[PDB]
Amino acid sequence: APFVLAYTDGQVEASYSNLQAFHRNLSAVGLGSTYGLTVTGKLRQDGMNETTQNIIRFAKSQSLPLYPTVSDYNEDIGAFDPAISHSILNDRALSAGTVKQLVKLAKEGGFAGINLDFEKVEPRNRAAFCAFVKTLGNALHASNKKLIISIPPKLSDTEPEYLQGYDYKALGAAVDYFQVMTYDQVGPGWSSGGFHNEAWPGPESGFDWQQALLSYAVSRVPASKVLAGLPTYGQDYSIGNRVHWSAYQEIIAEHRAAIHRDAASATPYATWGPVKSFVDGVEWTPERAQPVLWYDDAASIKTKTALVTRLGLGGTSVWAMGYENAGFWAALQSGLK
Ligand SMILES: [Cl-]
Ligand code: NI
Ligand code: NI
Ligand code: NI
Repeated sequence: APFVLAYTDGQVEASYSNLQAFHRNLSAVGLGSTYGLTVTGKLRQDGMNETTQNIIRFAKSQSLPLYPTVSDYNEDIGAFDPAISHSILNDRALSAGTVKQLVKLAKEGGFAGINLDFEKVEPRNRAAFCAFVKTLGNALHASNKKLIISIPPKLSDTEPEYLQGYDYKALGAAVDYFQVMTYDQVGPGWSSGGFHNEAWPGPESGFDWQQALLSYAVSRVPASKVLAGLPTYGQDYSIGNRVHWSAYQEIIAEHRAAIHRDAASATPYATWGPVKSFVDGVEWTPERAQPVLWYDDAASIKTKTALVTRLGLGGTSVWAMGYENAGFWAALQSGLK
């Protein structure tokens, strides 16, 4: 049976109300936008609020496994920060203290384990990250807890260079699940991995891109540990901002948009005027705004989720519960069947 992991965005109230409705779809909940580690090696839960407290209580009531998702997101600046991993990984005391805090959290909180979400590990810290994750996985396992790691997806053992701080083989060996963050392929200002002719606007999570990234993942990590990733958000290029799955058809209806679809990415988009394209590294600006929403629908979610079966993956993962509706989960299940 596929392992289906939903990350709740604790900063949106709908994460809790959605869980109440959609919990049966899930194998586990990753508690998102809540927990982080600091440059000083402190575990924080400064994102904690009543929404997430309610999610925790509800999941426990349903015997649904919970994983705090502990990130290198710096709340002072609202961004993922390489300074956090650079500090913790290279200091013996900070590394050890981080591990103990994480085990304490999992034990005292009655959680199934920890989802490590360090997104800004640099290539200079590759060996140090392997050492840390090995220690963390061992410590959690010794306390009868599990470890999931979230991974910014790379193309190969060598590409891109900036992601070579992540040793897929070693990290895969240390964890229970290897969650591949197959989203944010293209957005206002960027286009990743050499796909989509390095143009934006484009897909949040293209099929061709996912297939390449997941094919690489299973070549280094046992496929049964690998989780695909799906976004429940898209990009409105007229305003340069993310929009939620629940709002896609509202945006389309407001603009009387014309629905279209891209073959290579198997991703729908809706336009309400002529669209010009830019390239990776050319920033979105109001002057460069385009009348197009790149989104997903039942057909695209079904097609993308078929990769779980095709590649023999252990399951899939969703960022985030709180942005979606019943139709998203119906489409996901239709692709797992
Ligand atoms: Cl290694
Ligand atoms: Ni609009
Ligand atoms: Ni066309
Ligand atoms: Ni919303």
